[PDB]
Amino acid sequence: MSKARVYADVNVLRPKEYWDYEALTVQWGEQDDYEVVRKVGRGKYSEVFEGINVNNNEKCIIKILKPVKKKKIKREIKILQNLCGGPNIVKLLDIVRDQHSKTPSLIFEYVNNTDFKVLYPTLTDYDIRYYIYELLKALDYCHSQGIMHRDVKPHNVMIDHELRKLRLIDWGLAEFYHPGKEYNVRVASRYFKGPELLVDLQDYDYSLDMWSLGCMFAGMIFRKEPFFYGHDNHDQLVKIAKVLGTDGLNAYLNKYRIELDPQLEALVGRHSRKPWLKFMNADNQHLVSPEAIDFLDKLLRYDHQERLTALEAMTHPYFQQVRAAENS
Ligand SMILES: c1ccc(Nc2nc(Nc3ccccc3)n3nccc3n2)cc1
Repeated sequence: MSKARVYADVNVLRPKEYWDYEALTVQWGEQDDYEVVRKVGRGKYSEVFEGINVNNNEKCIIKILKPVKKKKIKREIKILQNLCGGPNIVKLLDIVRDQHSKTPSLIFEYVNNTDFKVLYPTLTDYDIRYYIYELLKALDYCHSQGIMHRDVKPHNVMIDHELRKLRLIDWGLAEFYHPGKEYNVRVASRYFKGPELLVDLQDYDYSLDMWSLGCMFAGMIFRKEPFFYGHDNHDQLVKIAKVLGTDGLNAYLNKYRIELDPQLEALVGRHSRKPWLKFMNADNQHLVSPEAIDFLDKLLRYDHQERLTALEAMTHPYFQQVRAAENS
């Protein structure tokens, strides 16, 4: 019977209309107000384009959604409206649809991002602390509003390196947290899927996002994209096991009385825990300081209940200089 250690009662205390996204009655804006300038991104659920608001002539992001259930689209919209205005949360400006096809488009404030594959390698030690801290504000905020992002990964973190601005995007897989609720484990992207999803523990919570963040963080400091490189869901768990060790996994499975699929349990085998320093090399030496390791260690824990909360992560000494600069 797992439950969140923090913000567990957020949706319990708020009006049913706050979290009842299926009751939402979408108020469609004007399709023609926004025009496509250039394609900038794509995914299995949508196509993204840099656009222009014909009225004010300012930039915008046009996320054209691929065919999907009415329920899922109202969910992303409700979540975007509830989070609009929060620290580093992408800002939903409008919602429109194509009359004939009914193809919906979500309009967002613009963010001039820089592909992480090219950006990350140039980030300095301080840049990593700064940006991870900013991403942390976004997670503590959405969690405090009773929402799990469920798809934290580089591609969903827009970074304008010039203006040092950060935005957490694509809430298409986000969901409201309800104590005891059993959620679908088919969320997030494989490399950032936490153990809970890989072993079918359905009653997960905000902590799922912290494992994902931890994967991102580990990839940045160790300069290894992605950190846990698995080919399918089974292999994803195996790559994690060979690092954290199988004792921790077995302890985890016993705590939540979970039985691993015979096949999976066979693939995982048995592995000793590998110290985080064995991943250091001349390419990442200038980033793997002791504070970084202590911090990463507290994020990548099998037991989702053991992981630091977004709020705790922000106070870790690792971010001490980022906080000091902010409070100046
Ligand atoms: C991959 C890339 C972008 C998105 N969506 C996406 N892209 C951007 N900005 C952007 C601009 C230029 C190049 C890349 C991103 N933004 N900016 C705000 C929201 C958003 N969503 C989705 C997947």
